[PDB]
Amino acid sequence: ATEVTFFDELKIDNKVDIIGNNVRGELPNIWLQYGQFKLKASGGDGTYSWYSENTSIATVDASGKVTLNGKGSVVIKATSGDKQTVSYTIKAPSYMIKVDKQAYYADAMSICKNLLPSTQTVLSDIYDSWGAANKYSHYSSMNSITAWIKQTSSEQRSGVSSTYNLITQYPLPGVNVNTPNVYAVCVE
Repeated sequence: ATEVTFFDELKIDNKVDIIGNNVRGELPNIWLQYGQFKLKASGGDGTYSWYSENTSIATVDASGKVTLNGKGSVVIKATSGDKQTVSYTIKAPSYMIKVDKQAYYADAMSICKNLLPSTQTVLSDIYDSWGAANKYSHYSSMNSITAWIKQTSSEQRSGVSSTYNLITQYPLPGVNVNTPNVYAVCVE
């Protein structure tokens, strides 16, 4: 006959831990596909288990680390050992960035069905919200991710287009359309 413990009500912290930049704040409105973050649970008996109501949109492991997989809204549930369950909802993003294979500008256009990032900000804003792409499991191997930017009217005339690197923040204008080592990043 030992003594009993008492717990507070289970609560999922609204403050999210973004793996890429060590930021503790709400989930970014704009998404990097396969970006990751740690949901912080509290209360209960300290032991939790996580569940996704839709893997197509997002997945979650045993540590609370959530991986974004698709554009949309999904509910994540945390269950403490003492039989408490709490919901945390993921609001769909304004847009999400996808990284396909490397290609020339023209090909990248068709690949992304003409949904290449409209400006450098579309891409740089994602770095500000998530940080270096390779800090995430899905991109760990890569050291550089150069992405096409939608070429301006003048750029289309000269056969070039500027680029932005999702890891190095490196901007680069006047890149010939038929340049290798450039990823087709679809903005959806």
